[PDB]
Amino acid sequence: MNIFEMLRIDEGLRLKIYKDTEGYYTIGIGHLLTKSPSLNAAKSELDKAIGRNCNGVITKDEAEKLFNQDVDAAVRGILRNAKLKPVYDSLDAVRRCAAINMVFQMGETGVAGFTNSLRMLQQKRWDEAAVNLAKSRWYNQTPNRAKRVITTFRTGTWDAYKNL
Ligand SMILES: CC[C@@H](C)c1ccccc1
Repeated sequence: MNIFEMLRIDEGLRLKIYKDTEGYYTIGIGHLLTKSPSLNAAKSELDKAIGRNCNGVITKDEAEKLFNQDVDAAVRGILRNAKLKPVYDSLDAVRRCAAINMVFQMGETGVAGFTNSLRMLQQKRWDEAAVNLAKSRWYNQTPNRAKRVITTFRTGTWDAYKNL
């Protein structure tokens, strides 16, 4: 397992514009197009992202290219953030994937309220961190995915993903 396989499991793959769990227009492997209610706005974002007139549909190669870009952006986001970088650097490779997963899903913004979880992770208090992470809108709104990510932080193994 690696971060691409993990996020592919969590995000799925769809080649036509769809609405994500929050109701936002998305495509490919969890590529958010816009939070605007306008499908036309989403189509325009898609054409800009891909560099051609897509009419709301892309190829698998194009989906995977956006995915590479999005994973890269998530990692860069972590490295540029003074609150996240030190915790990320303290983690082993498997737990780093769990961190990237969260940032991919919620952004640096959506992770703002996780100060206490960040501290517990930095302290390697894995069970405590796991309990804290579940006390979140994140956990309540996407509990199956959150449980997988939290298990990954708790154990430092891929046990939650190995079966899929
Ligand atoms: C706890 C928030 C998540 C995005 C994280 C965890 C450890 C290091 C960086 C980010």
